[PDB]
Amino acid sequence: YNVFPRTLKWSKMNLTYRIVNYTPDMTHSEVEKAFKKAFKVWSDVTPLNFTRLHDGIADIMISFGIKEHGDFYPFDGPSGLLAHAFPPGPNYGGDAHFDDDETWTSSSKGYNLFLVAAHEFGHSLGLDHSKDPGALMFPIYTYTGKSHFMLPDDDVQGIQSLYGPGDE
Ligand SMILES: CCOCCC1(Oc2ccc(Oc3ccc(F)cc3)cc2)C(=O)NC(=O)NC1=O
Ligand SMILES: [Ca+2]
Ligand SMILES: [Zn+2]
Ligand SMILES: [Zn+2]
Repeated sequence: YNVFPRTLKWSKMNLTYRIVNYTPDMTHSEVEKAFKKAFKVWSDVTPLNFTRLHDGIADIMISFGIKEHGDFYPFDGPSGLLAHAFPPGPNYGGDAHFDDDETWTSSSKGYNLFLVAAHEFGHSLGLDHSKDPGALMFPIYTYTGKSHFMLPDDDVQGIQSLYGPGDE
């Protein structure tokens, strides 16, 4: 029919994700904790829930790659592009890739996977870039460290504009 359909958000509250493969730089459990905790950033302030699948099709498919890696948005080696994620949808919708030419950590050396993933998952949920330099959806990496991390209020207001508040 006449104009193109669109999808700025997910129709459902309960999302699945799958970790298709793993960076060399962190243990499986490290990576697992990072992604679990990146998702809890968003689920904490919305009705959204996130579950892990070990195999098959999930809403959010997460993998690690270098250079041309299967979607024609190539990566660029260390620095520059760090990761990307597709907005909500069927097929590639919500899918997150991380540049394995980067050095990813659970600390302050290299790129802290959790921070960069909590940013990619906003994209995965339909958030674009913020112009608030303090905001997590601000396209500049700033390091924070797990126990000091609070979702700033611009990413709160952003995501709750799409999905409303969570419990509380
Ligand atoms: C539309 C794509 O623009 C390309 C730039 C890009 O790089 C980053 C990706 C995630 C980042 O994560 C953050 C963002 C804000 C923080 F405070 C801490 C970490 C920071 C940079 C990226 O590589 N991939 C992204 O999805 N967004 C980014 O901003
Ligand atoms: Ca890169
Ligand atoms: Zn990709
Ligand atoms: Zn971004």
